[PDB]
Amino acid sequence: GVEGFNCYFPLQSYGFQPTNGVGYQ
Repeated sequence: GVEGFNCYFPLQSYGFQPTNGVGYQ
């Protein structure tokens, strides 16, 4: 019933994904 399988959520990586905007640390 849960979209996908028993594994770490997708968004979990979206927060660590490589960004192209370095500013305001």
